[PDB]
Amino acid sequence: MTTNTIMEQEARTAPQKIAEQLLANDAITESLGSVLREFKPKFVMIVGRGSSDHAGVFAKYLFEIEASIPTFAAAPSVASVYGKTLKLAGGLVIVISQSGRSPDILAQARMAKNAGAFCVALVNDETAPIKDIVDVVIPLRAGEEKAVAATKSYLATLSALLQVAAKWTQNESLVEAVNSLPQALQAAVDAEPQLRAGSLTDVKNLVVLGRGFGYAVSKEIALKLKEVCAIHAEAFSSAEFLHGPVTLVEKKLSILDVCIRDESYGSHVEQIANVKQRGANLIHLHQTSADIHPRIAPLALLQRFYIDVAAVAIALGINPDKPAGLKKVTQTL
Amino acid sequence: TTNTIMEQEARTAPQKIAEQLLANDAITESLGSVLREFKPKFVMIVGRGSSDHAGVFAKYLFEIEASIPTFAAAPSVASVYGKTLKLAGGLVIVISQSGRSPDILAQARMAKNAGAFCVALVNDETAPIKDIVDVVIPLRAGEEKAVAATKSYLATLSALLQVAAKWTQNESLVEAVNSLPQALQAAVDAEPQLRAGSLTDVKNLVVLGRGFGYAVSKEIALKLKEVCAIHAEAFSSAEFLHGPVTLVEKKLSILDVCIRDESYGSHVEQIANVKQRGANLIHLHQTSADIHPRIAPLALLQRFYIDVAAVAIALGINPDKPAGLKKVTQTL
Ligand SMILES: N[C@@H](CO)[C@@H](O)[C@H](O)[C@H](O)COP(=O)(O)O
Ligand SMILES: N[C@@H](CO)[C@@H](O)[C@H](O)[C@H](O)COP(=O)(O)O
Ligand SMILES: N[C@@H](CO)[C@@H](O)[C@H](O)[C@H](O)COP(=O)(O)O
Ligand SMILES: N[C@@H](CO)[C@@H](O)[C@H](O)[C@H](O)COP(=O)(O)O
Ligand SMILES: [Mg+2]
Ligand SMILES: [Mg+2]
Repeated sequence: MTTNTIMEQEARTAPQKIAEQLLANDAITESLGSVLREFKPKFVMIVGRGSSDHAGVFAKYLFEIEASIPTFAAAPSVASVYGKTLKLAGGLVIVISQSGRSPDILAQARMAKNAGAFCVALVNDETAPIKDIVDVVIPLRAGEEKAVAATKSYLATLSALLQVAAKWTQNESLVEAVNSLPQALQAAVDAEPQLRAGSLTDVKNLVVLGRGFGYAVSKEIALKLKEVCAIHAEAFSSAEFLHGPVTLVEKKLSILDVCIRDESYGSHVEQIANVKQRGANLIHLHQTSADIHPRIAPLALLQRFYIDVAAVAIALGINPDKPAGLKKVTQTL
Repeated sequence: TTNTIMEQEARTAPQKIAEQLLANDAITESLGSVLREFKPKFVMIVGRGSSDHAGVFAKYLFEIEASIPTFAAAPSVASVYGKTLKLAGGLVIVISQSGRSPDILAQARMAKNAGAFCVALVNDETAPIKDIVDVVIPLRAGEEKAVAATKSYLATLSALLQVAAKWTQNESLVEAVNSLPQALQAAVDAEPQLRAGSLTDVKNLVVLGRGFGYAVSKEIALKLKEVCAIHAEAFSSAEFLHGPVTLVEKKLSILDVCIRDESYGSHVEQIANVKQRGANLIHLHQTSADIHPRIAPLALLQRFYIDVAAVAIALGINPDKPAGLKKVTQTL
């Protein structure tokens, strides 16, 4: 252990907290799976903000590939600004929020409920008012997240999503992934650090490249780089990065590679090799063990990153548990 | 007033779109009736680059005017993971200027096999996409020779607006579409809004917008990277306060996309907040305050394309052939 930050401490508790969540939520997720197999959602909409939006992106890849059901993030403004009600009959809406207090999220949830959608909430604060809007609540059980930059609550969200998907689809491979998840996270905590501040010193802008599930995690990494290091980081698809943004490479760009060993490995590696040939300076992040389930590695890579980024934060003089001008509960419309 | 191909193409947009809307009236009328019969449960937009940002615009357009959930597809599910989805009863719109990238043809194929209704907004009418989808809506922008798209993006948004007008039959959208050419020409004739001096020595900036303004902010950020080599990133003014605002405690350059629609009040309040937190702001307003609110973003973008070609040339970048970029990019 290096920094004395609340963030690192919370990150290191994530594996046990996730184990406890899967135990406590096995029954509720079994029942949600049985409800969903009968209901047959036409689509899945994800309401979030912050790291809960990035979690929504992960859920998109998860449910499209494992459940074959189109999944997307909602745009709060349609409800909260334009006062519009969408046609959501027969759709599944999942509200994601550690705090469950933001007005625009609560407005979207309420509108979705009024539209006849089935509404599921992944919440960490059981006392949040979201519980009075949604149909079923799945508690994240991460306990209170005191640092401003989320760690344990994000991992708890992805595990809840994975567990819901495992129970719903009953794909035994996904079931195996969720069952192995606590051990893969613990292994990730115990591995050697992967990211160090020295690689980032004098870097004010960055591009994070990933593919598929790796892209979903990349969105969260760029946020933490912005949130706790004041580095303008941006997440891209390694496929979509070559449709315009690669010109930034020619201006000496610093790219962080989220290499996840799932079925998008060969394409991602080939795209990264192309970008390398185009002259970029690459920092490679990877899952900590090559003996992890392809669906669980995204989370293993994130565990290591959260611990190592707390130290990069402290090294750059930023306090990751109280970043400048930020709050744990952020409220917008 | 540079002699770049980008600027020449950008300045033809009002006339090209005027011809397009008339030429596409019959096909969009029929598509409208078909969609009113079909009753799509959702809309899925397949694109990459400026065709994705156009997809974001389509999301706001169809959700607010048609109450139908709209979202961008993830190509990789089909192309990299080889997975298919259940799209029976859904509308799929493939948007692509070239219509040739393998990742979008793969997604289009999978969507068609899943029973989705497939519409293509394409500029090359001799492109593979026409052999997959159920209907092609020609963008009619003419040949786009510069690498950074201008007329073809506005033509995409005009086609989307016309399709929405025909489907919903909302009298307001009909008035907006009829007024579109005049608003684009007015935007071209207006005073420049973005000047190179504001960008000198700026390597990274954030474009903040809300609703339709956000959809256009994504395109603006893309053009700033592709054409000024500036690491620009677009955010919702609501979503910026959930993390990235820490970047404002460092001196950070923010481009304000200010649309006068239902979003105006909240967005302005967010822009004022970031200003108080010390950001350095460059304001991009609509060029006329009597333009229809649903076509205001196109007028602002129209002005931006002309201004940004000159910013590029002033920044020493050739906007017609950016460093290491082709007009047709294929990634799978
Ligand atoms: N604290 C930030 C994450 O590190 C922030 O982006 C946060 O996730 C956002 O405000 C959403 O919070 P919620 O999940 O409690 O709704
Ligand atoms: N889908 C995300 C972008 O990739 C998200 O930031 C999105 O822009 C946001 O949901 C928009 O919210 P708004 O409509 O309330 O601005
Ligand atoms: N929705 C967009 C991001 O805001 C889009 O660029 C997206 O990231 C892309 O379509 C993902 O492509 P992939 O599934 O092939 O990685
Ligand atoms: N030409 C670029 C935009 O100016 C690029 O981002 C482009 O939009 C992308 O490669 C997709 O091309 P398409 O629209 O022809 O499919
Ligand atoms: Mg495309
Ligand atoms: Mg927005």
